[PDB]
Amino acid sequence: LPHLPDFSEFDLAFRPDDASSFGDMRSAFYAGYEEADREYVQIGLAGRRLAEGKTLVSTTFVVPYPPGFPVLVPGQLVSKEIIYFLAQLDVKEIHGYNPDLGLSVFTQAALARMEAARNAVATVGAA
Amino acid sequence: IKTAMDKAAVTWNANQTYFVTNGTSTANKIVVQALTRPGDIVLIDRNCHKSHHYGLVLAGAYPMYLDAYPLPQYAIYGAVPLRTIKQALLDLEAAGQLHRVRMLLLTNCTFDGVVYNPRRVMEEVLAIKPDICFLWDEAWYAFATAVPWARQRTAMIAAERLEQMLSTAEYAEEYRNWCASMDGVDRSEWVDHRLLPDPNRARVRVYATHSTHKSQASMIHVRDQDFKALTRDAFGEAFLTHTSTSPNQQLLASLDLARRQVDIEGFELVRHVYNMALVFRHRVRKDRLISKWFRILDESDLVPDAFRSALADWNEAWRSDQFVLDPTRLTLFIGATGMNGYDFREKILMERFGIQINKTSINSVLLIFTIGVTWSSVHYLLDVLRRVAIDLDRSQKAASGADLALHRRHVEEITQDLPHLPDFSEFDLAFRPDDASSFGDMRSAFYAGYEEADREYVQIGLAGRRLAEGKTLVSTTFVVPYPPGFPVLVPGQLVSKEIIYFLAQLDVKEIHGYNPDLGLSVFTQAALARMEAARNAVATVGAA
Repeated sequence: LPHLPDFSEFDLAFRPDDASSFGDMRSAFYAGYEEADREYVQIGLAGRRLAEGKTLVSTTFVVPYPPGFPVLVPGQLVSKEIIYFLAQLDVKEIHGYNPDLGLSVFTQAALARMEAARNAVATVGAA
Repeated sequence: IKTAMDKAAVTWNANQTYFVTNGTSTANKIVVQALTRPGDIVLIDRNCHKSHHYGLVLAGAYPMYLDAYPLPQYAIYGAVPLRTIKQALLDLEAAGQLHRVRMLLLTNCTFDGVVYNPRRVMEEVLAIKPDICFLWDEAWYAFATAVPWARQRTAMIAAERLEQMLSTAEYAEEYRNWCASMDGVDRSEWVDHRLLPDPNRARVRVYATHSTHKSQASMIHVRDQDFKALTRDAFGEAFLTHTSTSPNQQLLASLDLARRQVDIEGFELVRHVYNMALVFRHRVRKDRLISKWFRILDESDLVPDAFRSALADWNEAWRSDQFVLDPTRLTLFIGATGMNGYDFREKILMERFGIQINKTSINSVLLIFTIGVTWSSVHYLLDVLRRVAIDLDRSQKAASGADLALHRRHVEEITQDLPHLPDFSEFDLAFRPDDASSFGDMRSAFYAGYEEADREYVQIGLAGRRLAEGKTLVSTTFVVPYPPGFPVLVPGQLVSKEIIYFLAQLDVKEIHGYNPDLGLSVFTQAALARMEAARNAVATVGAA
């Protein structure tokens, strides 16, 4: 039995405090509305893309219905266990996800820009 | 099921119609969330349903409050004139904030009855912002789709016609001539000039909300060029946010009975009720006895000439004129009788048939001719008015000089001089992102009022004293007097002497966020100074 998908920390671009593990789900929710900041990556290549070293940050609430609880939330660092669980599970009721187009993920340029802005804001606020 | 939903879309001439089975406010908030993002400014008529204000607060939108032209004689708000919308859209352009605006969010038929012209307002706004969006609150106008002479004033039909027009090479030539005609005219003068959309850039986007039982299931009609591109996923997420599930078969399964009900028999009853309304207006207008005291206000009263311009004349005015008046929302005026509208409702009429009475102004009562109005209702209303007329005539004939003087002062006290209506005052500087424009942060002011240390309660007399003493009175919550059920004070809105005067003379049945016996929620001086200092520091930090 593959291990269950334990929650993976919020991506560093969406965490007000880098030390702590609480994210900013509102900004991740709205930042995903954009069309130039969102990308679709097929499940079959998510593991390969992770291997290369990219940071796959989801943009939508992935909520497999029968369990009833969100596997992924906006700004969640998609982890390999979550990839495997989503690939295995094939229940037709999955809100916020589809297996034909891909898994919504912030584009690397968008994540870089957002994290740069977050770092600047944190540096300025502390000063 | 999907095919049935398509049939419903055909019935309402929309592209996709979504049913919200949790009231109309839920659908309003759904659309507001789907369209607006944080920051994105949204124009809005201040009289709109308070559900829209709460939706804006939830979505963090920066609302620009458009005000309607007053009617001091009858103490009501008519509508926002297109010139005002253009003036606002251009006043933003000076400060550079015009890119931000995303929703005009006008109501389609105000509470009193005035009807907008969707096609013209969309045409004249898409010239300035060819990618704006429109949410038409059709709560009070859902029925008015069966009658052809009012069909063309609905959001969906106007949007479809606007869509077809832009794609016609004839309109291409017309636009080219129009633009060639106004070369060399300053953009700021576009307020005093008819405008046209750009055929290539403009993308019509229209969203409407219809109550299912009015022609608590609600509806959402969508006709958007970029639905599948820029709003599909966001619309689904908002639907999930404010409803158990995203659009599914179960929501659709309910529709088929409603679609049959409306497409087979519903429209006939709407036409019938419109005939009853027209007949009733004529009977009051023509009758020798009723017309002595009772006058039903029509276009010439509620619509000032400045906004004005047989069967052909009637249809042309309803197709091209700016403001018309819906027959089925009667505004009976009783200033001559000398009795308050509240007194009239309490003693004489109230409700005794399919007719309802929604609000009762100082010297009038708004009578709604709903779908349950039959000939008997017209007969009953005419007889009640006739009996009141004969009693008043007899009393006047038997009245002495003192009694006649008392009656004259009764009419004077509620017909000649009335308190000036309060307009939106301003947003407080600490709740205005950029001081150049006049939109404010309604979400920051919303939650900033939760803090008990910052908030305080002030009495009406103390409020007047403070204003005379130069102390800003900023509200902390939605104050919603409920004659029409729309807010008077919104979070952060600066309180003005007009607001206090209006609030100081209210006996309305229901008020939210108001405790007359305790005070009024207002930000403390220190809290406002702190917030303004923080905003100024935030603005200055960008220049560091």
